[PDB]
Amino acid sequence: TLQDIGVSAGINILSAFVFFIIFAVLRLQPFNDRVYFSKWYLKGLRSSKFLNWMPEALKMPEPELIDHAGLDSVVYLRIYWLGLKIFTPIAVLAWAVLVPVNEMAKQLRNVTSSDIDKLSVSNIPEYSMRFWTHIVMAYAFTIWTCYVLMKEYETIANMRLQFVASEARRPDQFTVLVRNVPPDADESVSELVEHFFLVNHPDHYLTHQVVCNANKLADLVKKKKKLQNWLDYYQLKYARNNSQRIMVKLGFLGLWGQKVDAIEHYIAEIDKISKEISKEREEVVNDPKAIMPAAFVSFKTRWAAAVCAQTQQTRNPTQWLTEWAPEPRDVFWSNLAIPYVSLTVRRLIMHVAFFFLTFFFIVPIAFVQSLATIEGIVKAAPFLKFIVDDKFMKSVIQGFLPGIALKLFLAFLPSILMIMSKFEGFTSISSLERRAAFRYYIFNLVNVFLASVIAGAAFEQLNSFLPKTIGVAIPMKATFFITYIMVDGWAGVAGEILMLKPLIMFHLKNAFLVKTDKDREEAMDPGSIGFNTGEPRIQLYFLLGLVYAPVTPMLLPFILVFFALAYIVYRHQIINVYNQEYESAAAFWPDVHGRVIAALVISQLLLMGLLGTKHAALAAPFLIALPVLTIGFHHFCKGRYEPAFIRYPLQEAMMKDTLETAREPNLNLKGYLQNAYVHPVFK
Amino acid sequence: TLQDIGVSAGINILSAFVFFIIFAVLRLQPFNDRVYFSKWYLKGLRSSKFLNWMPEALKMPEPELIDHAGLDSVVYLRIYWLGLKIFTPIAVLAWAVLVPVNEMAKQLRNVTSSDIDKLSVSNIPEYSMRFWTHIVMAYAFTIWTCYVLMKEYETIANMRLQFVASEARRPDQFTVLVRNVPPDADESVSELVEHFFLVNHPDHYLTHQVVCNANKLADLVKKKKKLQNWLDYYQLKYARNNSQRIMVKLGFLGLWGQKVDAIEHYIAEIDKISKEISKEREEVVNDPKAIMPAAFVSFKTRWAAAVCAQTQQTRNPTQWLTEWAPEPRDVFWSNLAIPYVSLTVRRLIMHVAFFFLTFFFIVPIAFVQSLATIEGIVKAAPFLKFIVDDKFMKSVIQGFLPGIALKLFLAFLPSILMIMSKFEGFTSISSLERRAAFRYYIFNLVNVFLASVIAGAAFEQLNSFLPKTIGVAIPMKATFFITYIMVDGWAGVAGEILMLKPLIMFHLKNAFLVKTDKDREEAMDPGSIGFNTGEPRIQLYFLLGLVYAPVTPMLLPFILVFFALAYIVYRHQIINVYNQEYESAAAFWPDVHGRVIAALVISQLLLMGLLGTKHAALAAPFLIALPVLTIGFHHFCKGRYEPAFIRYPLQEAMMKDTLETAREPNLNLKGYLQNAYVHPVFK
Repeated sequence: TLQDIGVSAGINILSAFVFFIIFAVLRLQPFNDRVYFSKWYLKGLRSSKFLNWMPEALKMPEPELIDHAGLDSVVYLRIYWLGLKIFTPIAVLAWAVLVPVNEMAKQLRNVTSSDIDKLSVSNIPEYSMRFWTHIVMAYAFTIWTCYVLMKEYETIANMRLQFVASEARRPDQFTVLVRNVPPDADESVSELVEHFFLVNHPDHYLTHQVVCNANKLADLVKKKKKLQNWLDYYQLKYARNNSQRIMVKLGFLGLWGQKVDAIEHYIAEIDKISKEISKEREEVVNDPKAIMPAAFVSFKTRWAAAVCAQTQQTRNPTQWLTEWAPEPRDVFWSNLAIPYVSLTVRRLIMHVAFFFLTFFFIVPIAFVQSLATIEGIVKAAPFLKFIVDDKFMKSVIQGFLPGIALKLFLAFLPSILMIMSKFEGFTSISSLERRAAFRYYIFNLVNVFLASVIAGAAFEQLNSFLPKTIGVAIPMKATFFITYIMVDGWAGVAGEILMLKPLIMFHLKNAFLVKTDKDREEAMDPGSIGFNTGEPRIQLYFLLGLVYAPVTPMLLPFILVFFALAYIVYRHQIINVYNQEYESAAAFWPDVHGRVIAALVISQLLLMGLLGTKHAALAAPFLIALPVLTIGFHHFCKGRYEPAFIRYPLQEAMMKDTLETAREPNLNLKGYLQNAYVHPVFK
Repeated sequence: TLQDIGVSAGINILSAFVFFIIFAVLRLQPFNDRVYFSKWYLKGLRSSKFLNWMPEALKMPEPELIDHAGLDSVVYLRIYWLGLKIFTPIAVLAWAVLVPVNEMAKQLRNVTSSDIDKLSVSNIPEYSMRFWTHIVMAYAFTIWTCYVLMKEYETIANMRLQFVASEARRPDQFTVLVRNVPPDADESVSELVEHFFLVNHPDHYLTHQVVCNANKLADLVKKKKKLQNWLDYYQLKYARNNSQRIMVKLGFLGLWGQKVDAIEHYIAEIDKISKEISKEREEVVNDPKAIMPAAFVSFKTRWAAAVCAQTQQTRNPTQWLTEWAPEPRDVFWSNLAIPYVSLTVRRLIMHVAFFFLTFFFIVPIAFVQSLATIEGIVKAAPFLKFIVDDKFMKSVIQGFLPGIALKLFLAFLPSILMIMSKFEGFTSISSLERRAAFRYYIFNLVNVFLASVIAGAAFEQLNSFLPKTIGVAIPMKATFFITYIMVDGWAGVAGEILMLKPLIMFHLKNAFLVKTDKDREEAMDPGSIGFNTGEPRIQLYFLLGLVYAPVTPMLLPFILVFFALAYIVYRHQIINVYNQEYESAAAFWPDVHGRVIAALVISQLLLMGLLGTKHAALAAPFLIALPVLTIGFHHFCKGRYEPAFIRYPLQEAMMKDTLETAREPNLNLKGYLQNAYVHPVFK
């Protein structure tokens, strides 16, 4: 139904262009320049007609951006350049051979009920030349994709090695985290670690740092910060207009409280919380059982740090488990209070919760796939019946409401998955987001692709009135995919550049919360690159574009548009907003390699599930080779490069430390490290 | 056909008992005591009515045997104790529930042609109670096997840790082998390694040793040794009887040579070969291009050695590849002349050769499975037709000729697989034999189990005249398995204890080759434990016993007999012969864990392939769980214990080195190590 595609594309191009215009209007205004130019303030480079920025973004080269935002963001954006590198030959050759097989003569808005139309290129049985060409194309597609990811993986590896070589000092290039300290009745954990490492690591141990469990104190200090926010807001309200409210601590859910002045209320409760903070501080600093069986341990050289990170320590591999340590900003200090014993319990519980969610969630996807000619209830006929209601507005609905509905029902999902990986326990934001991304990708591949296509094949003609079924169900699913890629591709990228919610929160806090200056830096909140959201969306688009690559080229151009548009929009954003919260130098890239490989193999399997419907069609002896070839090449690249992403060589550590000690022969490493990792709460 | 089993078992018990008798006769004779008591001569514990040894062997405890032969042999024998630990409950419960389902009422010599007999427990369709009991039994079988291998794997791990802790000094507890030295135009390989390690490993590098390529010199020195053997034999012939032969260097393939005296011949050719050895020695010691890009590198502590072994060195993981080093006796000095570039070429070529062999080899297995009522050609009727020829001798043939034929056609196969893994290139006898064992197990599982069962299902009634097929073909295959387990179980173990070929070679060399004393140690050749042969046979028996465990318990007792018999025979042998050629402290045990797991999962899959023939029989929701549970538990144990077998912890190295330096504060490590690893040819 090409007209549905047309009207949806038109309305979305319009909405995107409107969004770009409003962005120009709000950006050119300097009185809110802070939010649209968060960076250059955090970097300290500034203080205090519309498409003009599109050429502006594509000016700053790669190395300067790397120095600017960090290699993380650069590679995360390079993902899009990758995908375009895969797909542009995909688009050209798919549209160049698949369609001229003989829009000229393809599906052209057809349905399976055409049991009498009997159009030319319609079904399986023999189609020798057609099927062989399809196979040859699938083969060459996979060949090209393999070449591309091999080259890209090599480049990312070289980039990461060069970066960490030239990277300056960080207090986590020595420190290593050791898990599972076996308890002893007499010796405290700290001195256990001291003895172990003094005797086990000679000439290289420098100092350790016991991990505490102040999660209760962290909770109460967050409570204090919240209460101070409330005090400041209410005080600004009183200053602006002299009046005291009787809200019982909530206003909305506030009971029949008096709060005649409410200033004495807040000052007294703030004092109470502060003094209880004092008692909590003293008791946590005076409690051995608060000590946890882990402690950050700092070395004297990168060499020793790497060596102790990459090798086991004690006979029992569940005992004294050692691993690289993140930045003091990076480590999630609320998950070092979970003993390693209950980790697997938590992990399996979260697997259970994830399965229940990915199963409860087919109900919304089916409710979305109800996008068919079925309309509202009969009792509201005057409500849902108008002059025509079935001419063009129906194309608008079929091309618009599905996309917006699905994108609305994938709204809280990253929040839920972040909660899942958080209470799972990982202690490092980098790994938290990588895990949540993996989970969200699994969620997408299960629910919002396979569940949708199966449900669609189910609704019309009722599973064909009780392989050959999907062999006529795939195309209209390509249609729904075009609709959704529109809505949560181009319009979504527009919303990304607009930055609405941070803007409005910024203005609200300036109006009500901010009382003076120097809180602007506190007030301004550049967010983050949001890897957990950006990564799975693009991986889904890889999945969908490859699986439809030889079946229907009509999908590809929309993919290519989205890739270029997001590339440019995110380059601008990274340059000007979205500071890197942590710094994991190209950590996740093997995840990309794997997930793209997985989408590739799924593509080949589904192409099998279509083509092989004719038994003994002489197709299986080729189509089964491709999944194996993909997996074999994936192991080739895994073992050929992934080292640089998974584990740090030693000659590099030696070279880096030689150069550092040449430049700075008078660095007090011990003083620099001892106060690191103490705790955010502990000053 | 129970009578075939009976006659085969009877003749094999007789032949085994005869073999034990001849063994007693030859052992009690002291004039050949050397060969049947090879050890206690190599260990230097001795110089210069029949079942009496069976209690004698089961006296010496485990630790003393470990100190005697080595932990390798102890665990290799403990394999059998393992298997009995699995199977005894398997036998008891299989025979206790499977048969009393209701020999009393089971297959009892039936064929699929009984389309009118229509016996009770015969086919699939519903058999609710029977099939559910079969399922429950498969479940409990797998549970028990999992418990057993978990406990056994734990014990082997504890044993290996304790052993290497108490193990005394060996010149390969420091040395590490480094592969792929990147060539440089000016610097030689040795000094490249010197610079790299002095700068990269400080305070711990001790010395290296360049790997040479004297494989040509090794070949010519083996030629010299062979020629000296020929000289000694011919000289003893002349001394015994004064006569000179005219054999032209081969005798059999000897041409019309003169050899009027042939003593001047051999002395002159020996001199020529010796002087050419001299020139070869000088040119190899004076040739840079003979140097290979690898060199044995020795450290000062176990700590440093382990650290440099378990961590990558240079950016390129194909460059300077480092790995643990074996003993000077252990390393296969003929495969250090193969550059790492051509290794993968060789590996793939050997995969090709292995596939062609495992495919050409179905022809002999089918020729064996021709064991049916088909007899010799018609033209030889007086030759193959006798008074009866079809009463009892046919049972003898059907229970005897298959076993002997198959065991004869698996004769050269370990030799071929050793050649395969040798010219593949591995440099370490330990890994050579482990790889050859893996290959031989693959060969068995492909050809001599699956090919045999499929061919058998194919011959009778011609694939049932063009699942349900094997569902009546499995039993007679259990019959053929009983026959073969007989022949190459019990009789094979008898032959193992008899030690015929080393005996006869020993007597021949004493008679003809030996000229004096002090060559007895040279003359005596205890062979080796022959892991490459013993391991796959027992793994095959695991495969077969587990796959038939709930289908036909009648197989199990023969397995149990073989296990106990080989346990005792090999305990005796290990005690008294079969010195350990190398010493890999429980290296291969994870291979055992994996291969038994593989047999277990294959068992569960075949039980599926039988039981599920009734579609929707409510069996699949359980039978698919078992393979996954097995694989999951296998990863549980892998990650929970395999460390101790795959990679050496560090606290252990530190403790060992502390204790050594406490005991021997005056050990010249450098002098002790520098001359190690030089080459066997180089003194």
